[PDB]
Amino acid sequence: EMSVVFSDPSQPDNPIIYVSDAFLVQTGYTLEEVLGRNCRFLQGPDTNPHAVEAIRQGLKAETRFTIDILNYRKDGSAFVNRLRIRPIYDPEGNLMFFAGAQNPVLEH
Amino acid sequence: EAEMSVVFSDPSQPDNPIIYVSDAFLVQTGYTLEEVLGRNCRFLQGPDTNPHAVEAIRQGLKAETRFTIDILNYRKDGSAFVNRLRIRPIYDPEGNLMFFAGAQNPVLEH
Ligand SMILES: Cc1cc2nc3c(=O)[nH]c(=O)nc-3n(C[C@H](O)[C@H](O)[C@H](O)COP(=O)(O)O)c2cc1C
Ligand SMILES: Cc1cc2nc3c(=O)[nH]c(=O)nc-3n(C[C@H](O)[C@H](O)[C@H](O)COP(=O)(O)O)c2cc1C
Repeated sequence: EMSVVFSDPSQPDNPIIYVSDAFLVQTGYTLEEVLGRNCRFLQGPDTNPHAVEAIRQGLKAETRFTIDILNYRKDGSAFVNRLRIRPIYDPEGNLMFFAGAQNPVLEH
Repeated sequence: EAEMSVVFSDPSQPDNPIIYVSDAFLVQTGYTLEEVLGRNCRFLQGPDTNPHAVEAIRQGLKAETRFTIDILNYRKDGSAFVNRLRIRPIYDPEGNLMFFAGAQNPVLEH
C-alpha cells in the first residue's frame, strides 16, 4: 500500500512535515517517530548508495524524480520502494514543499 | 495512442552508446539515425540543462535500477523541451544486465 510525505526544504535537511495515515501503517513507525525527521531513516544495509546520491541530486535539481530504492520497515523487513518525489510551488513560483510517495513494488 | 520515443544503450561498450532507436525518437528529436547510432544520448542536453539532473541520471545508471527524471533537453533545431526520461535496465533470460532502455516524453515546451 501507497503512502506519501511532505518535507519542508526551507528547514535544514528536509524534515518531514506531513505523513499520510498509510505511511504509518505500511512502515510501522508512529507519527511521533516520523514528524520532523528526514526520510532517510527508511534506508538500511542493502540500500544502494548510488540510488541515495541520485535522490540527493534530484532534490538539488528541484525536479520531479522517481527511483526504485530498497527501504526497510520498523520491523526490519525490506521492500523495493518505487519512490516518486515531486516539487510543490507556491503561487509566486517559490519551492514550498517536496512531496514523496512510497510505492512498495516488491518484497526483499 | 501517443508515439513512443525510446533508445536502448549497451553498457558493455564504452560510455553506454545507443544501439537501437525507435522511429518516434528520430521524429521527436529531429536527429537522423546516422547522427544518433553509437553515441551516448547526452547530446540531447544543452545550455540550461540542470547539472544536478545530469548527475542524478549518472547515479541512477550506476545503481542499475528503474528511474525517471524531468530534464531539459534540446531538439536538433535547438528548441527546448522538458523530457520526462524513463530509464530501466534490461536483463537477459539468465538475469544478467544486457541493455538500458531510455524513453523520452516531452512534457513542456520552452
Ligand atoms: C519528500 C521526501 C520523501 C522522501 N522519501 C524517501 C523514502 O521514502 N525512502 C528513501 O529512501 N528516501 C526518501 N527520501 C530521500 C532522503 O530524505 C534523502 O534526500 C536521501 O537519502 C538523499 O540525501 P542524503 O544523502 O543526505 O541521505 C525522501 C526525500 C524527500 C524530500
Ligand atoms: C538508455 C539511455 C537513454 C538516455 N536518454 C537520455 C535522454 O533522452 N536525455 C538526456 O538528457 N539523457 C539521456 N540519457 C543520459 C545520458 O546518456 C547520460 O547517462 C547522463 O548525461 C549522465 O551521464 P554523464 O554525467 O556522463 O553525462 C540516457 C541514458 C541511457 C542509458
